[PDB]
Amino acid sequence: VNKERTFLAVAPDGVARGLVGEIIARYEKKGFVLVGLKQLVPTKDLAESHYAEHKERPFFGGLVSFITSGPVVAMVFEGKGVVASARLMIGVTNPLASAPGSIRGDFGVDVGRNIIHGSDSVESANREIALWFKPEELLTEVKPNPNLYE
Amino acid sequence: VNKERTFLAVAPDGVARGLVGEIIARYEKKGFVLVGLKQLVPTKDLAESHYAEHKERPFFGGLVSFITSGPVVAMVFEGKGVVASARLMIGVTNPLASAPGSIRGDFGVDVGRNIIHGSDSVESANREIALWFKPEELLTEVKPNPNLYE
Amino acid sequence: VNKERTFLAVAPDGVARGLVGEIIARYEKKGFVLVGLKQLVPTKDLAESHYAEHKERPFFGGLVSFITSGPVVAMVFEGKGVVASARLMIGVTNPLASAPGSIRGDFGVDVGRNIIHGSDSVESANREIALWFKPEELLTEVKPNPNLYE
Amino acid sequence: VNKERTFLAVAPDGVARGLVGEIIARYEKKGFVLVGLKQLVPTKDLAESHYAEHKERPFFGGLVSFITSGPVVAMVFEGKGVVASARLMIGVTNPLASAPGSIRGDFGVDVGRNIIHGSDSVESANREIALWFKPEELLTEVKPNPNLYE
Amino acid sequence: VNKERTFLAVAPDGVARGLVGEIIARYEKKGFVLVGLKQLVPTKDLAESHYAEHKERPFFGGLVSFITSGPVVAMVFEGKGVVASARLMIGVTNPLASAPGSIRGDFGVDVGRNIIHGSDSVESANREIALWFKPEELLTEVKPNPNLYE
Amino acid sequence: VNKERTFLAVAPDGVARGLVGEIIARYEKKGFVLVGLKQLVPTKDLAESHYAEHKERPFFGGLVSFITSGPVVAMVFEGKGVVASARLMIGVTNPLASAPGSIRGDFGVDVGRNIIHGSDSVESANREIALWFKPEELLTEVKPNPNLYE
Repeated sequence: VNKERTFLAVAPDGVARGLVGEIIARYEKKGFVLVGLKQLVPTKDLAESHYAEHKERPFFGGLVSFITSGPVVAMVFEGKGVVASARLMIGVTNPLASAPGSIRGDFGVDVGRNIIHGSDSVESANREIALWFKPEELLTEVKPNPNLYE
Repeated sequence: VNKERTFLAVAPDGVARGLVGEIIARYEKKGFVLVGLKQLVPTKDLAESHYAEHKERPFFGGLVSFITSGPVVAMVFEGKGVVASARLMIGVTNPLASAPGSIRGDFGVDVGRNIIHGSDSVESANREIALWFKPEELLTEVKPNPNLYE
Repeated sequence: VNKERTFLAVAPDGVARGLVGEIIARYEKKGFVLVGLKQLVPTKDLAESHYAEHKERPFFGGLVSFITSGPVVAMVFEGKGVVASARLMIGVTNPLASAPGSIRGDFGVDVGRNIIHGSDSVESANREIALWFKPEELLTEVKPNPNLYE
Repeated sequence: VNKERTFLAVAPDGVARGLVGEIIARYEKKGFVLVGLKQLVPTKDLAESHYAEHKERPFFGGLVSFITSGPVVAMVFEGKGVVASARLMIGVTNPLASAPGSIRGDFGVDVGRNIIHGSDSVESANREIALWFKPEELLTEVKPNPNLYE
Repeated sequence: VNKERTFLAVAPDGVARGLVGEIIARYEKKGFVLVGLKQLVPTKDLAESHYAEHKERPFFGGLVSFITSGPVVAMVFEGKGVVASARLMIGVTNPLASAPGSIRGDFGVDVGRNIIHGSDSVESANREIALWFKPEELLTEVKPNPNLYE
Repeated sequence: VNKERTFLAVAPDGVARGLVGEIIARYEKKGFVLVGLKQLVPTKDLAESHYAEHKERPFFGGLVSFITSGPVVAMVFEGKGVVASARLMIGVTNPLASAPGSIRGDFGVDVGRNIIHGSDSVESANREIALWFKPEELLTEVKPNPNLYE
C-alpha cells in the first residue's frame, strides 16, 4: 500500500547544525508526503520509551540524555515502502561507513551524533508515531503528486 | 536585539509543491534559529484572525478559503532583524516581479498562490505568533551559531 | 492569460559550458511549462532573421557568426507573464552588472558571451517562436502544476 | 572509444514533475556531451518499437499507453562508457531500491513511474537512437571539455 | 582587460561556518580564475595594514582583533571587471540589507560578522594582493574557459 | 582519535573544470576541518616523490607529467576516520565505475583524468602532508563544530 508511514526524528545535533530543511527537502523530492511535523524538546519519559529497545545496554543512558538535551524535529512521512526507503536514504549506523549521497554519509562522522533516526520497521514505525504524535496532529486525507504512482 | 522573532507560514500551495524543506533550509543557512514548527490545517477561526487586516476587502474571503483548504507549515524564527530580513528573502507581493534569488522570485507566478507569508512588522509578528502557537510550543532558551553575532 | 509564451535560446557558449540543464531547471522550478525543446546548429538564414533588429549595427555580423558557430538549445516556455519574467531571471545585457541570482549574474562575464537570449516582448516572442519551431513541434494542450494558479 | 552514445528518455512523469533540467544537469556535470535533444509526444508506433523487448509480457501495453500519454524529452549523450555509466546514474528498476545519489533513488517510488529510461546496451542504444532521431538531428562533430580525457 | 584581479578573504567566521567551498564555487561558476589561494592565521601586522583605511575609527581595533582570531582563507581571482563583480556578488556592508542571492544576503546577519571581504577598487586590490601574497604564490600564465570571452 | 588527518589534492583537471569549491564544500559539510590549503604548480621533484609508489610502472611518467602541467589545489583535512572517509567520498579508481554521489562518480569519466587524489592510508597521509606542506602552514589548534563528536 502507498499509505505506509514511518517516523523520522532529526536529533538535537541535526537541528543545531541547521540540517532540518535539507533533510525534509530530500524526502519531499523523493515524493513522500509529510503527514506530521513539529519541533520539541523531548521529556525523559518519551525518550526512554522511544529507545526502549536498547534499555538493557549501557549506552542507553547516553541516548536518552542527548535526545532530551535540545530541540528535536519530529516528522511522519507517507508513501510506498517509505520505512525501508527512508532508512536507505539515511545510510547506516556508522556515518563514516555510510555512502556519499545518503544523509549520514554526506553530513555525519560519529555514531553518537548521527543526525537523524528512522523507524526500522512498520511495527516500530506504528509504535513510534503513536508515541510522538497525537492522532489529531496527523493528516487524515493524504494525496501525493499524481505523477508518482501508476 | 538578536532575540527578535517573526512568523512564517508556508501556504497549502507551498506544501503541495514540496517546498517546505527548501524554504526552511534558506532561513537556516542565513543563521536564523527555528523557535517553533508544526504542520496543521487551519480552522476558519484562525484563518479569519490571521487575515484580519484584509477583512474589509473582497479578496479576504478567498484568502481564508485557501489557507484552510490544506496543510500549512507554521514556523517561528529568531534572530537580529529577522522580520525585515525574512520579507526580503521572500520577495514582493507579485511573485513575477520578485527578484531571482528570493523565494517567490524563484518559485512563484501568481499573487493568489505566492507560497509563503511572513509577518510584515514586529507588532504583527508578535500578534501572529500568539495566534498560531501556544507559549509551551516555543523554544525558551535559544542559542544561535557562535560565529553569527559579534 | 496564463497561456503566454516566450522563446529562450541557450547560445553556443551556454551549451559548451554545460549550463543547459541548470537553465531549464530554473524555469521548471518557477512553474513555467516547457512547450517546445530542441538542440540544433542554426543556419545563417535563421540567424539573420532572429537578429534582424540589430542588422543596421556593425556588431550584427558578430552575433550571426557566433550563434551559428555551434549547437544551440531552443526552447518555448508557457505561463503567466513568462516573457517579462524570463528576462528578469536572465538578468541584464551586461552579465557583470546582472544581479547574483539571475542566470547571467551567476554565470556570465562578457556581453559577447552572455549565455542565453529571451524574447523581449510578446510580439517578439510570437515572431521568434514561429521562426525556430514548426507548429507541430509545440505542445498543444498544456497543463501547469495545479497549485500554481488560483 | 570516447565516441560511444546512449539514448535517454525522460518519461511523461519526469517531465510532469519538472525534473528535465535537473536530469540533464547531472549528465552535463559528468562530462557527457549532448548530441541530440527534443521534446515530443510519442506515437503508438514509436512506443511499440521502443518497448519491443517486452511485447510478450502483459505489462507491455501499460508501458506503451503511458509513454504516449504525454510529452517525452528524448536525448542522446556521447562519451566514454556512457551506456553503462548512464544506467548507473539512473539506478535500478525499482526506484525504492535505488541508491540515494542516483536519479530514481533521489526522485522515484514506483516501478510504473520511474522517471527516465536509458539504453541497456550499445546495440540497444544504436537501435533506439535511429528510432527516435533522424541523422540530421544529431551533432556530427563533437568535442567534450578538453580536461575530460587524457 | 580580462586580466584584472581582486583580493578576497573569507574571515574566521566564514571559515568556522564551513562556507569556504561554497564561496569559491560561486566565483568559479561565474567564470573567474583562481590565481592565488591559501589558508592562514594573520599576524597583527598584516591585519593592521589590511585595515589601514579604518585606523582612525574606534571599530578598527575590533576588526584587527577578529581577523587574527582564527584561520582566514585568502584568495586572488582574475577576470574582466572582477573587482566590481566580486563586490556585487558579496552584497553590501549590512548582511541583513544584502539581497538574497548574494553571499552575505544568503548567509549573514551581523555587520561585525559578514563572512567575506573583497577589494573595493583596483588600486585597493593591487595593494591587498601584494600584502597577502608573494609574487611566486600567484599563477603567472592564466587561461579562463575558452567560452567566456569573445 | 578525531585528530586524524589526510592529504587531498585537486589535480589540474579538477581545477581547470572549476570544481575546487564544490569539492571543498563536500568535506566541509561532512564536518571535517580544513587544516591546510594552497594552490600551486608542483615541481617534478615533488611530483616524483608523491607518486613514488608507481615509479616502477610505465604510467608513472604520465602521472608526473600531468600533475605538473598546471595548478594544483593542495589541502589537509582533520577528523575521525578522515583518511578512509575521504576515499569513500571520492569513489574508486575508475570514475565510470564510481557511484553517483561520490566526487568521481558525479564528475569524472577517465582514469587518467580523475579529478582528485586522497591518501590511501594514515602512513601515506603522514608522508604526503610533510611532502606538500611545511609545519608552519598547518593549523595547530583545531576545533570542529561542537555538535559533531559525542
